[PDB]
Amino acid sequence: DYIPEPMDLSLVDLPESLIQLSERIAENVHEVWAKARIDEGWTYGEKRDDIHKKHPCLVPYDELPEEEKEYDRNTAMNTIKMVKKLGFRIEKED
Amino acid sequence: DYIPEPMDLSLVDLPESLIQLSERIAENVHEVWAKARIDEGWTYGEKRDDIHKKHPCLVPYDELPEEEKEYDRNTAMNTIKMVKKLGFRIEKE
Ligand SMILES: [Mg+2]
Repeated sequence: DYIPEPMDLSLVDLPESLIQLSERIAENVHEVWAKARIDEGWTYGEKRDDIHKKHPCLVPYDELPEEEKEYDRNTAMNTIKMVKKLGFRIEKED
Repeated sequence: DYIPEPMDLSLVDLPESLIQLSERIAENVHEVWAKARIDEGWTYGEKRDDIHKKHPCLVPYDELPEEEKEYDRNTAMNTIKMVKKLGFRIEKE
């Protein structure tokens, strides 16, 4: 009975100067995720494993497989697009 | 050898009107995640299971346990704070 129905942000316009920073943003978010997991005793492991608290994405961001990095940049951008869709201006300062 | 060191955003100031919308944002972000998973064959299961592609968070956002929603909202706000920290202004139109 559950069907995800995310909002259509395909036409939201973000500043190019911000999209260029996608990678910074995804990186910080990954760092926060990994500090949280690591604080709860998680460590790096080749195979994901709930019992030994093993996760393969517990590596520096640069070392993530490219599709995981795509995922993270895209997530970052969805979130920000959602903020622009809810009626906020986003502009680079001077 | 790997130590995560996220940036300190504790002192970044967001409009209150935006923080009030945390739940809308986190929800939509949950929908995007759940649609991607479900498209790759994942379904709801009370225990997480990579073989049968089972995940207990594949439920409507409202049904998520409160600590999971907490996590989702905080993540949403981290991301937006990081934009403000990188030199962008964010203001209600
Ligand atoms: Mg598992």
